[PDB]
Amino acid sequence: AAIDKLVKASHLIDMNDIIREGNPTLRKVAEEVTFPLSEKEEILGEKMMQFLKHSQDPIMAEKLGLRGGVGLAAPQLDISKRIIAVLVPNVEDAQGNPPKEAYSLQEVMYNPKVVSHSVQDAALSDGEGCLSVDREVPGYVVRHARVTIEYFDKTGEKHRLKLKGYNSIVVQHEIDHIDGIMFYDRINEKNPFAVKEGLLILE
Ligand SMILES: [Zn+2]
Ligand SMILES: [Zn+2]
Ligand SMILES: [Zn+2]
Ligand SMILES: [Zn+2]
Ligand SMILES: [Zn+2]
Ligand SMILES: [Zn+2]
Ligand SMILES: [Zn+2]
Ligand SMILES: [Zn+2]
Ligand SMILES: [Zn+2]
Repeated sequence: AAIDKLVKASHLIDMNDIIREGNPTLRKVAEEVTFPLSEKEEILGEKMMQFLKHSQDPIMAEKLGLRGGVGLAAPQLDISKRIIAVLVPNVEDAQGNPPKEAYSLQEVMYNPKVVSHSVQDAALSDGEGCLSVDREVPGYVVRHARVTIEYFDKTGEKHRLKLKGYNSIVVQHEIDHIDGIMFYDRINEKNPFAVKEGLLILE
């Protein structure tokens, strides 16, 4: 099955393991994982983080044929399980110095969910995209500005975390995949660029 191919020790995830818009797996509600994790679930989560690290490394991305990315969900690999990975790098200053922290967010999350959020909405100014989608899709993807999430790590430890700004937007995009929701479902149907008053537009 797909899981067997992905967790082979020598196998690296690349664009060929990523399913396409139209595949029914992307519209299911993914199945909760149970703890303690199987070996396959543990390995999958590590290969997903490895994919993101490779995607962000100019050379490995070139070698493997990948573009830069900050989030991945197991449904996109044809695995209907509530596992996501997020990797959001901080940026160099104007003199070229590395940031104090390499990443503003770095996690493999099992069974994540939004437990509360702000009344205010937000959206990225430049819209969103998706590895499973090979269409230009314009518009503002309207999300919760701020969220409190819960999730479990690979050991089974529960975490509760508040997020805002770009990290909020990323985590929301990945949780949507495990609920069978696509980014363009949150784009206004008649004017993609419509702005209801009070929308926070992120730059
Ligand atoms: Zn592969
Ligand atoms: Zn169940
Ligand atoms: Zn391990
Ligand atoms: Zn590597
Ligand atoms: Zn609500
Ligand atoms: Zn996505
Ligand atoms: Zn919500
Ligand atoms: Zn709770
Ligand atoms: Zn639409």
